[PDB]
Amino acid sequence: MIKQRTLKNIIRATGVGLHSGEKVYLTLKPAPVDTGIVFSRTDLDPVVEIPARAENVGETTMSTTLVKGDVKVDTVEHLLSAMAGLGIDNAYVELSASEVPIMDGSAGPFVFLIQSAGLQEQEAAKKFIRIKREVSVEEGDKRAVFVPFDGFKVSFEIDFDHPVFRGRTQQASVDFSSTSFVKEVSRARTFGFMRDIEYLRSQNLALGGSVENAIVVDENRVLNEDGLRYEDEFVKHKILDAIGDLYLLGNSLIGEFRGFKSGHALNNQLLRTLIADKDAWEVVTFEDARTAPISYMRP
Ligand SMILES: CS(=O)(=O)CC[C@@H](N)C(=O)Nc1cccc(OC(F)(F)F)c1
Ligand SMILES: [Cl-]
Ligand SMILES: [Mg+2]
Ligand SMILES: [Zn+2]
Repeated sequence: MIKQRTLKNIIRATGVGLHSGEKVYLTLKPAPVDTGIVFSRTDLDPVVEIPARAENVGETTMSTTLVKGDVKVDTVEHLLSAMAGLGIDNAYVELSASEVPIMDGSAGPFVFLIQSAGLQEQEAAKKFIRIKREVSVEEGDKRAVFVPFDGFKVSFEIDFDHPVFRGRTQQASVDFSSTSFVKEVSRARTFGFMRDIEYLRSQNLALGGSVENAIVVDENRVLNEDGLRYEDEFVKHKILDAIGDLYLLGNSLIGEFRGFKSGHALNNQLLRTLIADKDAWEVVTFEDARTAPISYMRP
């Protein structure tokens, strides 16, 4: 049977909150079968646990935030992308503050942390959600859709005026496995637009934001092409974000996601629309590994 996975070891890291600019202490811990990913705010008394589930997503701009009452965890998308990428079913994520550390602005540092802690197979069937019927949402001319597909395919197109994009759209698609996630998408940084970052900095926001965690762009271009890791890196980052957002399903997905100018808000609308549409998906488990669609990093 394809087994559920947790971490083999407790593993700690330190980084800066993207908005706070202050140190955050991150602890990844093993968790029992059927826990899913649980964020835990250990700076609070009592401790506040928020399951990484679609229903717990708060309404925020340009990042995925989890909310329980007045308590929040900001910027969960990159860590959840790494958890999805290496097939981590079950873990506690402890934080000293309301933000996941931004690290280098990709999932790379998180992949290194999870890899290094090691993958522990657990004595329970891994549950997958198989898309059974097409589900789409539209907002203006933005679109996000799931369709049935035997695998995990994530496709994305973006279209912007800014001269950095050279008058054209950026398109990319990943046929997802642990290997293709790590290689094609995991280190992709987003564009930090100088005009936007300066505006946020005047409000004592994005204090942790810099060339260390974004590709900085001026009125016309990437200032340092040196800092680029991929072609069409911006859309490859959109795929990274999506994989992290789609993991708020609480299980590995079997089907195809196509995003047209989508983002965290519309991804979350699609997710919640799919969950509410009970005949459009089913939970499956696999007794013979060799007939499962998705390749994951061997433990
Ligand atoms: C733009 S998006 O829709 O792709 C969403 C991107 C979002 N997931 C993200 O990674 N933002 C991000 C990362 C590092 C720095 C930063 O702030 C800075 F540096 F830009 F201010 C912002
Ligand atoms: Cl479409
Ligand atoms: Mg239906
Ligand atoms: Zn991102």
